[PDB]
Formats: sequence, C-alpha cells, structure tokens
Amino acid sequence: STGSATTTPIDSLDDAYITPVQIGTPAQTLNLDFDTGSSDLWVFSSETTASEVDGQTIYTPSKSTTAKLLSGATWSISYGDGSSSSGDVYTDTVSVGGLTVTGQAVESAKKVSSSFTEDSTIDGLLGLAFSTLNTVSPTQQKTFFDNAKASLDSPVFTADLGYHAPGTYNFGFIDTTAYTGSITYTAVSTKQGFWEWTSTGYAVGSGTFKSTSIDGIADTGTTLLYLPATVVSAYWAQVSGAKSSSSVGGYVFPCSATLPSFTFGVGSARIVIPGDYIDFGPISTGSSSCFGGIQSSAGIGINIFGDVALKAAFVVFNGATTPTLGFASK
Repeated sequence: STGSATTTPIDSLDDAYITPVQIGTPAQTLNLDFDTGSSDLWVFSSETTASEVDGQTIYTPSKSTTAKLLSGATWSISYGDGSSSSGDVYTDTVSVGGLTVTGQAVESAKKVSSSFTEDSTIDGLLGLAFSTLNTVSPTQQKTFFDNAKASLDSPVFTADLGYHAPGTYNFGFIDTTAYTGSITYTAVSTKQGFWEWTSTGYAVGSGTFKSTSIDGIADTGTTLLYLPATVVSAYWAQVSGAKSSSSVGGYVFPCSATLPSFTFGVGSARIVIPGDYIDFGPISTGSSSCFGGIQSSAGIGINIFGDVALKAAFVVFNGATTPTLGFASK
C-alpha cells in the first residue's frame, strides 16, 4: 500500500504545516502537525477542557463506531518549546492520504498548554519519530508509520515541505518526479529515538564550505534551524546589523537586509537553503527588526534540522531494519 497527502503551511511564515487525517468511522477529519521529532498521535477532543479549546476541530470518540477506549492508558508529553498536553487513549482507524491503519492509538487530550489552545489551525500532532519515544503508559504504543510499515510497498515515508506553499507527505514510495539529481543517503542513530544524523559541514552564501561534523535531528515539527553557536555566529556575521538579542530570544536582523543562503552537507552532497527561507519577519507587528530562521542550539542540547532546512530538500525517512535518511535537492 501507499498514501499521499498534501501538507499546508499554517500561516504566511511557514511556522508549521498541517496535513489532513481521517480518524474514526464515519471519518472525522482533523488537521495534524506531522512531527518527525516525536512519537505520539494526539488530538483535541470532546474530552479536552473546554476553556482550552479555541477554534480547533475535535475528535469525538463516542461518534466513531470503531473507537475503543484503551483501558487504563494515559499519556503526557512535553515538547522542546515548553508546550505540553496529556490525556487518555483510544484505538481507532486512522487514514492519511489513502493509507489506512486499523487499531491506531489515538491519544485524546484532556489538557493542552496555552500555545496549543492559541493555535486554532493545529488540531493535534502525528508523531513520526521512533516508537521508543511514545509516552503512553503503562503500555507504550506504536506510531502511525510503525503500524503501517509492513503493509507499505517500501518501508519509507518522505517529506517534501514547501516554502510559502503546500507540499507533500508520501508513505510507502519515493516520487522520483519530486526532486532533482540523486538522493544522498546518510546513516541514522536511533539511540535517542530521533532521526539523528551527522551533517558533513556548511557554507554561508557564496563562501567556502567548512567540513565539520554536525550531529542533529531531522525534525519536521520544529520551525527553525538550530545549530552550534559557532556556525550560527558565522552566518549572522554576514548580515549587516544582525545581532543576538536576549530580550527577543535569538538572532534578529534589519528587515531591510538581503539574507545570504546557507548550505549544509549530506555526505558529499550539498543542500542550499535560500536566504529568503531564513526570514521570519518582524519580531512584533510593525517592527523593522526581523527574526532569524537560523538560531543557536546552545542550551537545547541537540542540533535540530527543522523546517527551514528540510523544506529546501526532498527528504526520505527510510524505516528499513537499519534506518537511514536521504536528502535530494528539488
């Protein structure tokens, strides 16, 4: 089997991407944030504290003839940006772009933190990291991809995120028309539960390539590119007036600037992030200070190849017995 679904930016800055997901019978369609940095499929629901729902579409398990309460199961997750959610668990039928999993754990939120409430466009998350990170207790549950894997034509999914435009998540096949040149594959460590890999280096604009190993995670659920302070400083030093602002919480730059590109290495291959992808707009409405899309990972504890990086590529998440990651230009 295969599946193919369009993923759409939630706003004009590509702060996140939503993909429609069918849950239950009859189908209830929710727009979920596909997140290769976590492993829980959780949804706003009829059980979510009413004051914490503000415009989201909810899953109502009592209206699904295939929903079954997973007795005694609870979940609770905290994300790297400080947000969180928790609740109980159903199993139900879940379909993505024509690909159907029966018996998928659908984690129903009883509580969500303010950042989730405040984002009316995201109805929940669909985790695509390794199932070892799944938070369901006392019986850990599998991701949608893990459940689908054996049925797929090939045990892969691909992320093709757009810049200020829709893109695609495919399951079970590689669309050879969706990228240019070849796909370069690189080793993955699953030791921390992530799609963790090592970039071979970077360049800033038309500058020379610096060969240096950068361990980090391919994370569709993180907006920005978080890299070591040395790398980030080298980037922003090429933008007149750019500075790290403690009050704002990262590098800012004059909105009048033209940003240089940023290149990262995948083996001997190179992915070029155009400068415009690194612009996250005014820090506050009407400001002429703009927020940067490349930020320091210092104090996160891990480097994160988030959407800023991934959207410059066609990305293969290869879930073979030994997982690997592939990157192509597009």
